[PDB]
Amino acid sequence: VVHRRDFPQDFIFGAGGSAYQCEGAYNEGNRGPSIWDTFTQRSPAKISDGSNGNQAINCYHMYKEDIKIMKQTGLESYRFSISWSRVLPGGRLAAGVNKDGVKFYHDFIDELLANGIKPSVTLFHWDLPQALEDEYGGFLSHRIVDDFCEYAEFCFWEFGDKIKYWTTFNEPHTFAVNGYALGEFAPGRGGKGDEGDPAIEPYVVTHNILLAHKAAVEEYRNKFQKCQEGEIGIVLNSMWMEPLSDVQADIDAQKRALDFMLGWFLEPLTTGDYPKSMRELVKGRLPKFSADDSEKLKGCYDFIGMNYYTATYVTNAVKLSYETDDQVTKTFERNQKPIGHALYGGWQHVVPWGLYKLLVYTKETYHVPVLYVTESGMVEENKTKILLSEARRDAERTDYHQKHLASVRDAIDDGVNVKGYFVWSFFDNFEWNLGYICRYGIIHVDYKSFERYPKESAIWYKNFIAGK
Ligand SMILES: OC[C@@H]1[C@@H](O)[C@H](O)[C@@H](O)[C@@H]1NCc1ccc(Br)cc1
Repeated sequence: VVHRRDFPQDFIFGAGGSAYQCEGAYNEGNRGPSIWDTFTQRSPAKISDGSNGNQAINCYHMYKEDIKIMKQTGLESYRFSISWSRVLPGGRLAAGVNKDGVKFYHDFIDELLANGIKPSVTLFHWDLPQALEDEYGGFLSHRIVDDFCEYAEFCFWEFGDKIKYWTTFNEPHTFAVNGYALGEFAPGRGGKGDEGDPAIEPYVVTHNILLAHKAAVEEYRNKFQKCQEGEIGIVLNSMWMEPLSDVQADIDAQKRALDFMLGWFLEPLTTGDYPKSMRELVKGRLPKFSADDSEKLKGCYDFIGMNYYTATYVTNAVKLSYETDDQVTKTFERNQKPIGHALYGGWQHVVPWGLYKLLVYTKETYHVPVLYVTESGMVEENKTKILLSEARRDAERTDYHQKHLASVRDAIDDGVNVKGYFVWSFFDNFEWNLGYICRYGIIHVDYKSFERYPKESAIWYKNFIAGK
C-alpha cells in the first residue's frame, strides 16, 4: 500500500554495486591487487565455495550494457565504488597513476550521465591496495591517513566535476570487525588460528579509518565542494537492536549494542569522542583522539548513509575480543518466536520496522541533518537446478522492498530527514566470504556466462520509481 507520491519531491531512488564485487578484470587494464584479491587467492578455503572476484560479474567489460539495464529500470542514481587499486596500482602516488583505470571510470561516469543517471561514488569499499596492506599494515598504521588523502584528492580532481555524491567509507564497521576480529574478510586477522589480536586491532583500524575519513572530508570541503557543488559523507551499517524483555538490563544492552556498532562511528562524528559505554569497558585498549582531532571530527560529514538488513533482540551477557566487549547476547527469538521471517542464511530476518526504529534512533541520538538509506535488500539462495523462468519470479523480494520503503516513509513522516533509498544490489554479484552461493539483486546475473535478465522486483521498481 506504498507509492512514489508518498515521498518528497526531493527523494532519490537507485541501487548499487561495488568495485570488487562487480568489475572483475582483476588483472586487466593494469589494475593492482587488493587485499581481497589476495585473501581469495591465497586463502580460497575461507570462501564458502572457493570463488573470487577475478571475473565477478564482469562489469568492466559490460558497462555500456549495465547502464542500459539501469535505465530500463528507471534508476535515478546508481552507487558504485572506485577500486583504489585500479587507479593507483601501488596505492601511493609514487607507484604511478594507471591511465587505463582512469579512462574506465571516466567512460563509465560519462556513460551514466549520458543516460540520465546520477553517478555516486564510494572511495573505499574494502578493496585496499595490497601494496599498502603490505608496506605498513594497511589500516593498522597511521600512514594510511595521508595516502588515503592523496587518493581522495586525486579522485576529486580527476572525476568530481561530474560527481555530486562522494562517500568515503562503506561499512567501516564490517571492514574492521570481519577483517580484524573474526578473520573472516580481508586481511583475515584475529579469529582462531589467525594472525592479529582480536582485542586490539579492530579499535586501531576504526581509529585510523575515522582519521582517514576526516582527512578526506576536509580535503573535499576546503578544496572541491565550492567548485564541484557536491556532498561528501560516510556510510554506516547496523542491525536494529530490540530489548528482549522490558526490564532495565535489556534497555542498557540495546544502548550498548548500538554504541558499539553504530556509535563507534557516529559518536566521534558528533561529540568527537567514542561512546561512554565503550570507554567504560574497553578502557586503555581504545585509542584517544588529540585535542585537535576531536574538534575537527565534530559534524564531519555532509550526510550519513545507512545499510540496514535486519533486527535482533538483545540482553545482558554472562578471551578479550571486540566481539564480546559490548556485553550483549543477541538472539532472533523471543519465545522461540522469530523476530521476522528467516531468510536463506539463517541470519537475515525480515524486520521492516527495524529500519524505522534505526532511522529514528540516529536522528534522535546523533542529530544527523541528512540521512540516506544507502543499502536495503534481501538475500536469496542461489538455487542452481531451477530454470531462469522460475528463479526470476522473486515475489518475496518485491514484498521485501515495499514493506521497507513503507518503513522509510514512516520515518520521514515522523520527522526524520531521509533523502534517498538505494536497493542493494542492482545486480546479483560476488558476496564476499559467501562468494556465489547467494543473490541480492533485482537483476539476475548468470555467474558463469555473465548474462543479465531482470527479475520481477526490477520490473516492480521500474513502475514504482515512475509513479508521480
Ligand atoms: O550483503 C552484504 C552487503 C554487501 O553486499 C555490501 O558490500 C555491504 O555493504 C553489505 N553488508 C551487509 C552486511 C554486513 C554485515 C553482515 Br554480518 C551481514 C550483512
